[PDB]
Amino acid sequence: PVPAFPVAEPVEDAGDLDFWNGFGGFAKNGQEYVVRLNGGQSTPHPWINVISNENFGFHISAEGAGFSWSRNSRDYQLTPWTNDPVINRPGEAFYVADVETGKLYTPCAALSRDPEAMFETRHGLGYSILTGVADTLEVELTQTVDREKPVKFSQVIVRNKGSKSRRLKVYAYVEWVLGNNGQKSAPFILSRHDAGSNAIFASNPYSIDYSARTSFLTLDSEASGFTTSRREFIGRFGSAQAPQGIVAGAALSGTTEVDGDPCAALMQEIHLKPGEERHMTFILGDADNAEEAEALVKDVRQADFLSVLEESKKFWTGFTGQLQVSTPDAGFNHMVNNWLPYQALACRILARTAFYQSSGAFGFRDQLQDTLAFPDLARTQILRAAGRQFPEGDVQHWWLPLTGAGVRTTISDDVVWLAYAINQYVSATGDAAILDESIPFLKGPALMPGQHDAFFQPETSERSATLYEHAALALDLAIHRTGENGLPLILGGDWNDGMNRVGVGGKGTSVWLGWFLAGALRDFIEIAEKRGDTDRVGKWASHREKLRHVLETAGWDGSYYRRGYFDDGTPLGSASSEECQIDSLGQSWSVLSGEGEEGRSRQAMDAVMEHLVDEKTGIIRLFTPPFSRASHDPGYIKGYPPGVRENGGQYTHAATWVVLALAKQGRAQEAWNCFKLLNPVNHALDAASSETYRVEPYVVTADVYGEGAYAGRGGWSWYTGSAGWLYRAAVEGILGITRTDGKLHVSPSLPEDWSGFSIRITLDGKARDIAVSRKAGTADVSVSVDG
Repeated sequence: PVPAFPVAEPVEDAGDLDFWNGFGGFAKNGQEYVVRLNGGQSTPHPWINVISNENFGFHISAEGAGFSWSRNSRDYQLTPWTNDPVINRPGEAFYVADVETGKLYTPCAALSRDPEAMFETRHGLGYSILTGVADTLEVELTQTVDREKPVKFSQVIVRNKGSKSRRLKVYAYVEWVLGNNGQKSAPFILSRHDAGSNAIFASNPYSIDYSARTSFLTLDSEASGFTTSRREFIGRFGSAQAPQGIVAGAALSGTTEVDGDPCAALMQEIHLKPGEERHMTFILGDADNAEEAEALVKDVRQADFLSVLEESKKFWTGFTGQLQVSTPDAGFNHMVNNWLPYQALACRILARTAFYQSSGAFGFRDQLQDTLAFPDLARTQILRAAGRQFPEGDVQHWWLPLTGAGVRTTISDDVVWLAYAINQYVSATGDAAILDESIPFLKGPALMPGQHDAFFQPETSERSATLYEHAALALDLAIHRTGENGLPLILGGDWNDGMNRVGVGGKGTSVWLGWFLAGALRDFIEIAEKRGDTDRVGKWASHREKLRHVLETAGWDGSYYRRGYFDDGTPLGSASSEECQIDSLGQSWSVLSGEGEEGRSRQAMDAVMEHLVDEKTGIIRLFTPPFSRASHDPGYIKGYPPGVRENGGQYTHAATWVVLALAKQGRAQEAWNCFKLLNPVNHALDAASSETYRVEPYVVTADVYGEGAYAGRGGWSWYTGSAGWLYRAAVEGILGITRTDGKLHVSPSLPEDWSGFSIRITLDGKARDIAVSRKAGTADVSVSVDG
């Protein structure tokens, strides 16, 4: 029978915690985050930290988790991923239970139900350390991965600070599911073991795309035994806490037959001494082909473990330490300097996977809008994206990282983001040699007018063109796709894909699209003029003038800017409609694009506070009226519950636009208020009050529910499009630091309470300590502003 569930005894609030919450807080310098919890208790949701490589990556929770993938997410995977906040049973487990007494100790909170045990977990930059103290026995687990090698490392250190010699048995548990979905590859998963090399080879020839990928688990020692069937490790009448493979017997038989559940384990008996510690090293790597697999294991086992650890530490310190600030705020320094670049890199470049989201397909709009925070990586990204443009003018919205195949969507905004990125690169770096390069074209079976998208197989063609022509073709197609009213047709959608089927063989359009095209064209005309194309710039200027006239005449609702029109001519974003009363996209981008009138921009900004009054929820909601009934069928957003995600909820990607617009106009106090409001740090969760928040405070979350009795909680964390935008906002709008022509400029608007800040930037190998006084000045020498 089940022996009930043991309740904890709570944990006291100790010192050395800046943001001392009920589970953990900052541990100074903003580099290490410590979580203190007792047995039987855990955070409301798995608090996740991601550590990833160029062709590898995994994320571990504060109480035990694991998700290893080699090539891409949703296509190759090592350990199961369970998006279950309430249970979240880990796919990997480590046991250090004593041989004699049989008492079970684990370094993870979720793997132990003992109320008297001490658990602590740290999630640093590039590594995570889990330590567990249970009855005079201390076990420490370190998580890290290698560079240039798709391999994962795990170090278990057991401290026997007792008075008697103890015999300890160590278990290493792992599950092998090599596919997008479970229970679809388990009957056809094969596992092998080698006597010469202490490793267990796991392969899944059933996978259509991966018929030769091999995975291994090895230890830097000799293995007494091993198991390959969860019917032996866990068996029947047990769970993760009580495997029953540790009580009824202490020997694992070598099995090679396939069962309904694949697993791998390595056995090693340890005879510890009081005051003596042993250092282990568990290897979690994978590589195609048996020869490459054995070469990888023989290199990894022999080379080292720690050297990888300090290599990763120095890598993640140097790349996140390029720009640092010394603002008086205890949350800005601890999060903007390190956590924001760490999250941005490890998510949007290395591993586009979180505990709540999994997306293995590249996005044309995503990566273009992602790298603007920091410069060679931006050039590489924009060159990679330029290769997915068809000669007709459409761009590839999604494509596989390796084969390059993907769907072609009828969306209209994506073809224009290339021009904005080109303009930003030309402004910042100033290298005009990027725009004249040889980029091949891809040929496809095209899209039927009656379907949204088709997958097909793109094939390269022997018709190359320059990047300037690559952007010009897309811009010209956008000009062709303009509607009767003169505004660009939404067609397949806009920046927010939730509002689908607004057009599709109709005259539905969006104002934000027109503003974005005008903003991009205002600089593309100058680029083409400097490259000498009068015919293009003439019509571009004419269309820009007509579009601005339409925006300033037919785009004004009387007190703010409309969103657009429907296929039947019903206005969108207007006050007349019962829903979609105010849309912040157009209001923000009217100021951001630089066109329009200052008075009209200020009037639109006045209506922004109509949805900013929700200070109790602390979110910048996009649409104030919830969408519950489909009066005119705006799209599939109606499926999203009201107050959730884009239906009256929180979208930090569109929320930072308001902060940027406020900062540009000079409303620094309101900009700082919104920045603190948008900051997950100190977002009503200080010690114990915001148990409903349930989400990580040290990283930005895309969606926070703002309506209903369940409002006040975030969602969709660690995978957000607003990390880079938040970093850019913190760099420029609130600090007055920007690099517009390759030379640093200082035009700050300091907060009333801050009253002073100092920054250090290392550009071109020159690290300069820039200190900003109340009005003007610099630490190295007194210099004028914007100099």
